[PDB]
Amino acid sequence: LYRKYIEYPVLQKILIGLILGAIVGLILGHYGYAHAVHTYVKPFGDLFVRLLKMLVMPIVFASLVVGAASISPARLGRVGVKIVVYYLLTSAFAVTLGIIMARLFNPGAGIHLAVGGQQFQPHQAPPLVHILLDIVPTNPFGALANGQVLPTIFFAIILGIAITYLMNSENEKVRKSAETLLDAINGLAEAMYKIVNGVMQYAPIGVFALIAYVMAEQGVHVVGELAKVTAAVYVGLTLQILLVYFVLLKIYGIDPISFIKHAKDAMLTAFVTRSSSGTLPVTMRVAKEMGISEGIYSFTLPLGATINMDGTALYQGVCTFFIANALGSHLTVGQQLTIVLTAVLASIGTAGVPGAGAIMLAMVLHSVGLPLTDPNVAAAYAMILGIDAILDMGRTMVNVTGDLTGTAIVAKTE
Repeated sequence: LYRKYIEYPVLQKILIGLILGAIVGLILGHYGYAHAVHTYVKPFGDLFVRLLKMLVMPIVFASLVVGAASISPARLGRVGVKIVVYYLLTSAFAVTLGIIMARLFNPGAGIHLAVGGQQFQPHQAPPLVHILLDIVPTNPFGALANGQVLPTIFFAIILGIAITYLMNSENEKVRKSAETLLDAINGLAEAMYKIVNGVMQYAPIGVFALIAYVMAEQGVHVVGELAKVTAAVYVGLTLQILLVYFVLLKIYGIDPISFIKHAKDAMLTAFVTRSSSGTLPVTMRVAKEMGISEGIYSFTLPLGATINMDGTALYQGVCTFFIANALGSHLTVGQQLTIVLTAVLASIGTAGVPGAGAIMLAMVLHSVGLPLTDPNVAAAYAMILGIDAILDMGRTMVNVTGDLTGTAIVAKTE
Protein backbone atom coordinates (compact mmCIF):
# COMPACT_ATOMS: atom_id res chain seq x y z
CA LEU A 1 0.00 0.00 0.00
CA TYR A 2 1.41 3.35 -1.08
CA ARG A 3 0.52 5.25 2.09
CA LYS A 4 2.27 2.72 4.32
CA TYR A 5 5.38 2.75 2.12
CA ILE A 6 5.64 6.54 2.16
CA GLU A 7 4.80 6.76 5.87
CA TYR A 8 7.61 4.33 6.69
CA PRO A 9 10.72 6.35 7.63
CA VAL A 10 13.01 6.98 4.68
CA LEU A 11 16.19 6.20 6.63
CA GLN A 12 14.90 2.74 7.57
CA LYS A 13 13.72 2.21 3.99
CA ILE A 14 17.11 3.27 2.61
CA LEU A 15 19.07 0.94 4.89
CA ILE A 16 16.72 -1.99 4.27
CA GLY A 17 16.90 -1.47 0.52
CA LEU A 18 20.68 -1.12 0.53
CA ILE A 19 21.26 -4.26 2.60
CA LEU A 20 18.71 -6.36 0.70
CA GLY A 21 20.10 -5.20 -2.63
CA ALA A 22 23.64 -6.02 -1.53
CA ILE A 23 22.61 -9.53 -0.48
CA VAL A 24 20.55 -10.20 -3.61
CA GLY A 25 23.24 -8.86 -5.93
CA LEU A 26 25.92 -10.91 -4.22
CA ILE A 27 23.81 -14.07 -4.51
CA LEU A 28 22.95 -13.47 -8.16
CA GLY A 29 26.55 -12.67 -9.07
CA HIS A 30 27.76 -15.80 -7.30
CA TYR A 31 25.19 -17.91 -9.17
CA GLY A 32 26.03 -16.23 -12.49
CA TYR A 33 22.84 -14.20 -13.02
CA ALA A 34 24.70 -10.88 -13.29
CA HIS A 35 23.41 -10.31 -16.83
CA ALA A 36 19.82 -10.75 -15.65
CA VAL A 37 20.51 -8.17 -12.94
CA HIS A 38 22.08 -5.71 -15.39
CA THR A 39 19.07 -6.19 -17.68
CA TYR A 40 16.09 -6.00 -15.31
CA VAL A 41 17.18 -4.64 -11.91
CA LYS A 42 19.86 -2.18 -13.07
CA PRO A 43 17.43 0.18 -14.89
CA PHE A 44 15.56 0.99 -11.67
CA GLY A 45 18.79 2.18 -10.06
CA ASP A 46 19.64 4.39 -13.03
CA LEU A 47 16.23 6.06 -12.72
CA PHE A 48 17.09 7.31 -9.23
CA VAL A 49 20.56 8.35 -10.38
CA ARG A 50 19.08 10.15 -13.39
CA LEU A 51 16.56 11.97 -11.18
CA LEU A 52 19.40 13.19 -8.97
CA LYS A 53 21.33 14.36 -12.04
CA MET A 54 18.20 16.18 -13.23
CA LEU A 55 18.06 18.05 -9.93
CA VAL A 56 21.83 18.72 -9.87
CA MET A 57 22.09 21.72 -12.19
CA PRO A 58 18.87 23.63 -11.34
CA ILE A 59 19.20 23.25 -7.57
CA VAL A 60 22.90 24.13 -7.58
CA PHE A 61 22.44 27.20 -9.77
CA ALA A 62 19.38 28.55 -7.97
CA SER A 63 20.59 27.87 -4.42
CA LEU A 64 24.03 29.33 -5.11
CA VAL A 65 22.50 32.45 -6.67
CA VAL A 66 20.22 32.89 -3.66
CA GLY A 67 23.02 32.36 -1.15
CA ALA A 68 25.44 34.69 -2.92
CA ALA A 69 22.75 37.36 -3.06
CA SER A 70 21.95 36.78 0.62
CA ILE A 71 25.54 37.11 1.89
CA SER A 72 28.03 39.84 1.09
CA PRO A 73 31.00 39.16 -1.21
CA ALA A 74 33.43 39.60 1.68
CA ARG A 75 31.82 36.71 3.55
CA LEU A 76 31.65 34.61 0.38
CA GLY A 77 35.35 35.09 -0.34
CA ARG A 78 36.26 34.23 3.25
CA VAL A 79 34.11 31.10 3.05
CA GLY A 80 35.72 30.07 -0.23
CA VAL A 81 39.23 30.53 1.13
CA LYS A 82 38.35 28.68 4.33
CA ILE A 83 36.82 25.73 2.49
CA VAL A 84 39.80 25.57 0.11
CA VAL A 85 42.12 25.44 3.13
CA TYR A 86 39.93 22.74 4.67
CA TYR A 87 40.07 20.68 1.47
CA LEU A 88 43.85 21.04 1.31
CA LEU A 89 44.21 19.87 4.92
CA THR A 90 41.85 16.93 4.44
CA SER A 91 43.63 16.02 1.20
CA ALA A 92 46.97 15.93 3.02
CA PHE A 93 45.42 13.66 5.64
CA ALA A 94 43.80 11.53 2.93
CA VAL A 95 47.03 11.00 1.00
CA THR A 96 48.78 10.15 4.27
CA LEU A 97 46.10 7.57 5.04
CA GLY A 98 46.16 6.23 1.49
CA ILE A 99 49.91 5.67 1.61
CA ILE A 100 49.64 4.14 5.08
CA MET A 101 46.83 1.72 4.22
CA ALA A 102 48.34 0.77 0.86
CA ARG A 103 51.61 -0.11 2.58
CA LEU A 104 49.74 -1.95 5.34
CA PHE A 105 47.80 -4.14 2.91
CA ASN A 106 50.58 -4.57 0.31
CA PRO A 107 48.09 -5.25 -2.50
CA GLY A 108 49.23 -6.94 -5.67
CA ALA A 109 52.63 -7.74 -4.15
CA GLY A 110 54.46 -9.96 -6.62
CA ILE A 111 51.28 -11.46 -8.11
CA HIS A 112 52.04 -11.84 -11.82
CA LEU A 113 49.33 -11.21 -14.40
CA ALA A 114 48.73 -12.46 -17.93
CA VAL A 115 49.42 -9.91 -20.66
CA GLY A 116 46.71 -9.44 -23.28
CA GLY A 117 42.95 -9.32 -23.17
CA GLN A 118 41.15 -6.04 -22.54
CA GLN A 119 43.09 -2.98 -23.70
CA PHE A 120 42.03 0.62 -23.12
CA GLN A 121 42.39 3.99 -24.79
CA PRO A 122 44.88 5.90 -22.60
CA HIS A 123 43.74 9.06 -20.82
CA GLN A 124 45.61 12.29 -20.11
CA ALA A 125 44.92 14.78 -17.35
CA PRO A 126 43.53 18.07 -18.73
CA PRO A 127 46.07 20.92 -18.84
CA LEU A 128 45.97 23.20 -15.82
CA VAL A 129 45.58 26.32 -17.96
CA HIS A 130 42.49 24.93 -19.70
CA ILE A 131 40.88 23.81 -16.44
CA LEU A 132 41.30 27.23 -14.84
CA LEU A 133 39.87 28.96 -17.91
CA ASP A 134 36.86 26.64 -17.98
CA ILE A 135 35.78 28.06 -14.61
CA VAL A 136 34.55 31.04 -16.66
CA PRO A 137 31.91 29.82 -19.15
CA THR A 138 31.78 31.40 -22.59
CA ASN A 139 27.99 30.85 -22.44
CA PRO A 140 26.23 30.63 -19.06
CA PHE A 141 23.21 28.95 -20.66
CA GLY A 142 25.44 26.37 -22.33
CA ALA A 143 27.14 25.61 -19.02
CA LEU A 144 23.72 25.03 -17.47
CA ALA A 145 22.65 23.15 -20.59
CA ASN A 146 25.43 20.53 -20.36
CA GLY A 147 26.62 19.76 -16.84
CA GLN A 148 29.74 21.72 -15.94
CA VAL A 149 28.93 22.50 -12.31
CA LEU A 150 32.16 24.49 -11.89
CA PRO A 151 31.44 27.29 -14.42
CA THR A 152 27.83 27.20 -13.25
CA ILE A 153 29.16 27.93 -9.76
CA PHE A 154 31.10 30.95 -11.02
CA PHE A 155 28.16 32.34 -12.97
CA ALA A 156 25.80 31.78 -10.04
CA ILE A 157 28.17 33.59 -7.67
CA ILE A 158 28.65 36.58 -9.95
CA LEU A 159 24.92 36.77 -10.72
CA GLY A 160 24.05 36.70 -7.02
CA ILE A 161 26.60 39.40 -6.24
CA ALA A 162 25.23 41.52 -9.08
CA ILE A 163 21.68 40.98 -7.82
CA THR A 164 22.56 42.03 -4.28
CA TYR A 165 24.39 45.08 -5.61
CA LEU A 166 21.30 46.00 -7.64
CA MET A 167 18.98 45.61 -4.66
CA ASN A 168 21.03 48.34 -2.95
CA SER A 169 20.65 50.72 -5.91
CA GLU A 170 18.60 53.92 -5.90
CA ASN A 171 16.31 53.23 -8.89
CA GLU A 172 13.08 51.72 -7.59
CA LYS A 173 12.40 49.75 -10.78
CA VAL A 174 15.89 48.24 -10.68
CA ARG A 175 15.26 47.13 -7.10
CA LYS A 176 11.94 45.61 -8.18
CA SER A 177 13.56 43.80 -11.11
CA ALA A 178 16.37 42.40 -8.97
CA GLU A 179 13.93 41.34 -6.24
CA THR A 180 11.64 39.62 -8.74
CA LEU A 181 14.55 37.76 -10.35
CA LEU A 182 15.85 36.67 -6.94
CA ASP A 183 12.37 35.55 -5.87
CA ALA A 184 11.94 33.51 -9.06
CA ILE A 185 15.33 31.85 -8.55
CA ASN A 186 14.53 31.18 -4.89
CA GLY A 187 11.23 29.60 -5.88
CA LEU A 188 13.09 27.40 -8.34
CA ALA A 189 15.51 26.36 -5.59
CA GLU A 190 12.70 25.53 -3.16
CA ALA A 191 10.89 23.54 -5.86
CA MET A 192 14.13 21.64 -6.47
CA TYR A 193 14.34 20.87 -2.75
CA LYS A 194 10.77 19.54 -2.73
CA ILE A 195 11.54 17.38 -5.75
CA VAL A 196 14.61 16.18 -3.84
CA ASN A 197 12.30 15.09 -1.03
CA GLY A 198 10.16 13.18 -3.51
CA VAL A 199 13.15 11.55 -5.19
CA MET A 200 14.48 10.58 -1.77
CA GLN A 201 11.16 8.92 -1.01
CA TYR A 202 11.68 6.99 -4.25
CA ALA A 203 15.32 6.27 -3.39
CA PRO A 204 14.85 2.96 -1.49
CA ILE A 205 14.05 1.31 -4.82
CA GLY A 206 16.90 3.12 -6.56
CA VAL A 207 19.50 2.34 -3.90
CA PHE A 208 18.48 -1.32 -3.90
CA ALA A 209 18.86 -1.65 -7.67
CA LEU A 210 22.13 0.28 -7.74
CA ILE A 211 23.82 -1.77 -5.03
CA ALA A 212 22.39 -5.01 -6.42
CA TYR A 213 23.84 -4.32 -9.85
CA VAL A 214 27.19 -3.19 -8.45
CA MET A 215 27.45 -6.32 -6.30
CA ALA A 216 26.38 -8.75 -9.02
CA GLU A 217 28.86 -7.18 -11.43
CA GLN A 218 31.93 -6.69 -9.25
CA GLY A 219 31.59 -8.02 -5.69
CA VAL A 220 32.37 -11.48 -7.03
CA HIS A 221 35.56 -9.91 -8.40
CA VAL A 222 36.53 -8.76 -4.88
CA VAL A 223 38.82 -11.72 -4.23
CA GLY A 224 42.55 -12.14 -3.75
CA GLU A 225 44.71 -9.07 -4.27
CA LEU A 226 41.71 -7.05 -5.44
CA ALA A 227 40.05 -7.93 -2.14
CA LYS A 228 43.13 -6.49 -0.43
CA VAL A 229 42.78 -3.34 -2.54
CA THR A 230 39.09 -2.97 -1.69
CA ALA A 231 39.76 -3.59 2.00
CA ALA A 232 42.56 -1.01 2.00
CA VAL A 233 40.37 1.58 0.26
CA TYR A 234 37.39 1.05 2.56
CA VAL A 235 39.49 0.96 5.72
CA GLY A 236 41.02 4.19 4.47
CA LEU A 237 37.61 5.79 4.07
CA THR A 238 36.58 4.68 7.55
CA LEU A 239 39.78 6.00 9.11
CA GLN A 240 39.27 9.26 7.25
CA ILE A 241 35.72 9.65 8.54
CA LEU A 242 36.76 8.70 12.09
CA LEU A 243 40.07 10.56 12.45
CA VAL A 244 39.93 13.59 10.15
CA TYR A 245 36.24 14.42 9.83
CA PHE A 246 35.08 13.41 13.31
CA VAL A 247 38.04 15.04 15.06
CA LEU A 248 37.59 18.21 13.02
CA LEU A 249 33.89 18.32 13.87
CA LYS A 250 34.64 17.90 17.57
CA ILE A 251 37.47 20.46 17.50
CA TYR A 252 35.07 22.96 15.91
CA GLY A 253 32.26 22.00 18.28
CA ILE A 254 30.09 19.97 15.90
CA ASP A 255 29.06 16.66 17.43
CA PRO A 256 29.96 13.91 14.92
CA ILE A 257 27.49 11.20 15.97
CA SER A 258 24.67 13.74 15.80
CA PHE A 259 26.13 14.90 12.48
CA ILE A 260 25.92 11.33 11.16
CA LYS A 261 22.19 11.22 11.86
CA HIS A 262 21.94 14.18 9.45
CA ALA A 263 24.50 13.13 6.83
CA LYS A 264 23.16 9.56 6.53
CA ASP A 265 21.01 10.50 3.53
CA ALA A 266 23.88 12.23 1.75
CA MET A 267 26.39 9.51 2.64
CA LEU A 268 24.32 6.59 1.33
CA THR A 269 23.07 8.46 -1.73
CA ALA A 270 26.67 9.33 -2.56
CA PHE A 271 27.68 5.72 -1.88
CA VAL A 272 25.16 4.23 -4.29
CA THR A 273 25.30 6.95 -6.96
CA ARG A 274 29.12 6.85 -7.16
CA SER A 275 29.09 10.55 -8.13
CA SER A 276 29.51 13.45 -5.72
CA SER A 277 28.04 15.91 -8.21
CA GLY A 278 25.12 13.59 -8.91
CA THR A 279 24.23 13.24 -5.23
CA LEU A 280 24.59 17.00 -4.68
CA PRO A 281 20.83 17.69 -4.32
CA VAL A 282 20.70 15.30 -1.37
CA THR A 283 23.87 16.77 0.12
CA MET A 284 22.56 20.33 -0.23
CA ARG A 285 19.24 19.16 1.21
CA VAL A 286 21.12 17.64 4.15
CA ALA A 287 23.02 20.89 4.70
CA LYS A 288 19.74 22.81 4.63
CA GLU A 289 18.16 20.54 7.25
CA MET A 290 21.37 20.95 9.26
CA GLY A 291 20.49 24.64 9.61
CA ILE A 292 23.54 25.78 7.64
CA SER A 293 23.07 29.13 5.93
CA GLU A 294 22.25 29.33 2.23
CA GLY A 295 25.25 31.51 1.44
CA ILE A 296 27.71 28.99 2.88
CA TYR A 297 26.66 25.45 1.96
CA SER A 298 25.26 26.48 -1.43
CA PHE A 299 28.83 27.53 -2.29
CA THR A 300 30.91 24.93 -0.45
CA LEU A 301 29.04 21.73 -1.32
CA PRO A 302 28.93 22.23 -5.12
CA LEU A 303 32.54 23.43 -4.96
CA GLY A 304 33.62 20.47 -2.85
CA ALA A 305 31.86 18.04 -5.17
CA THR A 306 34.44 19.02 -7.81
CA ILE A 307 37.57 19.82 -5.75
CA ASN A 308 37.22 17.46 -2.77
CA MET A 309 40.35 15.33 -3.15
CA ASP A 310 39.76 13.19 -0.05
CA GLY A 311 38.20 10.22 -1.80
CA THR A 312 40.39 10.39 -4.89
CA ALA A 313 43.45 10.71 -2.66
CA LEU A 314 42.87 7.35 -0.97
CA TYR A 315 41.67 5.66 -4.16
CA GLN A 316 44.61 6.90 -6.22
CA GLY A 317 47.21 6.11 -3.57
CA VAL A 318 45.95 2.57 -3.00
CA CYS A 319 45.41 1.76 -6.68
CA THR A 320 48.65 3.31 -7.96
CA PHE A 321 50.37 1.31 -5.22
CA PHE A 322 48.61 -1.79 -6.55
CA ILE A 323 49.64 -1.00 -10.13
CA ALA A 324 53.29 -0.61 -9.11
CA ASN A 325 53.46 -3.92 -7.24
CA ALA A 326 51.49 -5.68 -9.98
CA LEU A 327 53.99 -4.51 -12.58
CA GLY A 328 56.58 -5.69 -10.06
CA SER A 329 58.33 -2.32 -9.75
CA HIS A 330 58.04 -1.80 -6.01
CA LEU A 331 59.80 1.53 -6.54
CA THR A 332 57.77 4.68 -7.23
CA VAL A 333 60.75 6.96 -6.90
CA GLY A 334 60.18 9.86 -4.54
CA GLN A 335 58.84 12.89 -6.38
CA GLN A 336 56.95 10.56 -8.73
CA LEU A 337 54.41 10.37 -5.91
CA THR A 338 54.17 14.17 -5.96
CA ILE A 339 53.64 13.98 -9.73
CA VAL A 340 50.81 11.53 -9.07
CA LEU A 341 49.23 13.86 -6.52
CA THR A 342 49.50 16.91 -8.78
CA ALA A 343 47.97 15.02 -11.70
CA VAL A 344 45.21 13.84 -9.35
CA LEU A 345 44.36 17.40 -8.36
CA ALA A 346 44.16 18.28 -12.06
CA SER A 347 41.72 15.36 -12.45
CA ILE A 348 38.83 17.54 -11.27
CA GLY A 349 38.26 18.07 -14.99
CA THR A 350 36.59 14.65 -15.18
CA ALA A 351 34.14 15.37 -12.34
CA GLY A 352 30.68 14.04 -13.11
CA VAL A 353 31.86 11.48 -15.68
CA PRO A 354 30.55 7.96 -14.90
CA GLY A 355 34.01 6.39 -14.96
CA ALA A 356 35.47 8.77 -12.39
CA GLY A 357 37.50 6.04 -10.70
CA ALA A 358 39.13 4.42 -13.71
CA ILE A 359 39.58 7.56 -15.81
CA MET A 360 41.44 9.42 -13.06
CA LEU A 361 43.60 6.33 -12.51
CA ALA A 362 44.40 6.20 -16.22
CA MET A 363 45.41 9.86 -16.25
CA VAL A 364 47.55 9.42 -13.13
CA LEU A 365 49.35 6.38 -14.56
CA HIS A 366 49.97 8.20 -17.83
CA SER A 367 51.40 11.15 -15.90
CA VAL A 368 53.70 8.79 -14.01
CA GLY A 369 54.81 7.23 -17.29
CA LEU A 370 52.90 3.95 -17.28
CA PRO A 371 50.57 4.44 -20.26
CA LEU A 372 47.79 1.89 -20.60
CA THR A 373 49.17 0.76 -23.97
CA ASP A 374 51.81 -1.14 -21.98
CA PRO A 375 50.54 -4.76 -21.86
CA ASN A 376 51.66 -5.22 -18.25
CA VAL A 377 49.94 -2.00 -17.17
CA ALA A 378 46.88 -3.08 -19.15
CA ALA A 379 46.38 -6.21 -17.05
CA ALA A 380 46.66 -4.42 -13.71
CA TYR A 381 44.41 -1.59 -14.90
CA ALA A 382 41.84 -4.17 -16.03
CA MET A 383 42.07 -5.79 -12.60
CA ILE A 384 41.31 -2.43 -10.96
CA LEU A 385 38.48 -1.88 -13.44
CA GLY A 386 37.09 -5.18 -12.18
CA ILE A 387 36.27 -3.43 -8.88
CA ASP A 388 36.11 0.19 -10.04
CA ALA A 389 32.46 0.66 -9.08
CA ILE A 390 32.93 -0.85 -5.61
CA LEU A 391 35.89 1.45 -4.95
CA ASP A 392 34.07 4.43 -6.45
CA MET A 393 31.14 3.77 -4.11
CA GLY A 394 33.24 4.44 -1.03
CA ARG A 395 35.22 7.15 -2.79
CA THR A 396 32.03 9.13 -3.39
CA MET A 397 30.82 8.38 0.13
CA VAL A 398 33.94 9.87 1.73
CA ASN A 399 33.98 12.77 -0.73
CA VAL A 400 30.44 13.81 0.16
CA THR A 401 31.07 13.23 3.86
CA GLY A 402 34.10 15.51 3.69
CA ASP A 403 32.14 18.11 1.76
CA LEU A 404 29.45 18.13 4.45
CA THR A 405 32.06 18.22 7.22
CA GLY A 406 33.86 21.18 5.68
CA THR A 407 30.59 22.99 5.04
CA ALA A 408 29.56 22.46 8.67
CA ILE A 409 32.96 23.63 9.93
CA VAL A 410 32.81 26.81 7.85
CA ALA A 411 29.20 27.42 8.89
CA LYS A 412 30.19 27.13 12.55
CA THR A 413 33.17 29.43 12.00
CA GLU A 414 31.04 32.11 10.32
